[PDB]
Amino acid sequence: VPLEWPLSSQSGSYELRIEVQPKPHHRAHYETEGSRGAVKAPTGGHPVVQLHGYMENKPLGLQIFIGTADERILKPHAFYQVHRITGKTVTTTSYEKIVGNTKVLEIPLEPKNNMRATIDCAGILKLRNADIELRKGETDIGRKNTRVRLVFRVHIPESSGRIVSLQTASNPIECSQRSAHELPMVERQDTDSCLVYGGQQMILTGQNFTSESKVVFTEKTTDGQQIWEMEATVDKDKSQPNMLFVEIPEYRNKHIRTPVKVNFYVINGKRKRSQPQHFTYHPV
DNA sequence: TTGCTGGAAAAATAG
DNA sequence: AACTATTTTTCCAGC
Repeated sequence: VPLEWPLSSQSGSYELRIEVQPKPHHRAHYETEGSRGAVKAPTGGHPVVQLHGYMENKPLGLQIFIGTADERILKPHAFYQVHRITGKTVTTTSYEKIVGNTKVLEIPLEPKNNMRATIDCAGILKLRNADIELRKGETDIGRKNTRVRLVFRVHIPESSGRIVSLQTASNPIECSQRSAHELPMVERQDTDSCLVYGGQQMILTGQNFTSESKVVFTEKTTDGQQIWEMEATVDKDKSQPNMLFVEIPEYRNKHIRTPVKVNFYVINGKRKRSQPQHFTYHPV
């Protein structure tokens, strides 16, 4: 049986259920990196998959593979591979095999555990778009294609010769590291140019502007060179919520004969930095 | 050393 | 070719 085939959750007395859905969020790890864990449950544990209606007494194999996010087109995702985790914290044995270009990871579904299984041994590896897209015949695009689904399936051998094949897909999971949390970001400036002298006040409205927010003007080179840094004084004596009043600093060289492009950003901590804002100093 | 990550800087890209 | 604005990969540091 193919991985693309539209199997179903149930089939008469049989029914594959995802007792515990994974978290909506899970950062995948790259080859050039160390494992980033197994998919975790929103609670704190991990996902749980169970087969209902298996009165038989023989352990079955539960397959796991990462697939696309759209239900209508459950396909294994071309830019992600299930990753087999192992060792101490991993209460579930597991073997892996390749099927097509897909890594599939099998887990045991045991009658003694009521065909109930804990998926704490499956992590997610991220392939490089470039590498995948060079594969002849593939047309899926990687860029911005970071949602995926954990796809579970099992093959039920009926003593009557034929096998019932079931499958269940988890809720989508976001695999791209969400970078910000408590970051401050400018959305509206007030002034974007000024004379080398500065002294002019610039109003800045954005998000997450704390009582200890700072504004730093910087100048680079076309080769990304930090040739100028300079903190701007921010009227903290008073201010509206998410609105910072900045005093444009004087440009290092008041003798420039042509306008110079420069950047400024907002900082709340040694690592809490906004996106680089644009500014221009004009020769007097 | 294994994982295992959080946080990021460095490297790539789309327009 | 070079820019910016965004995304993706690689690195680094702390267990």
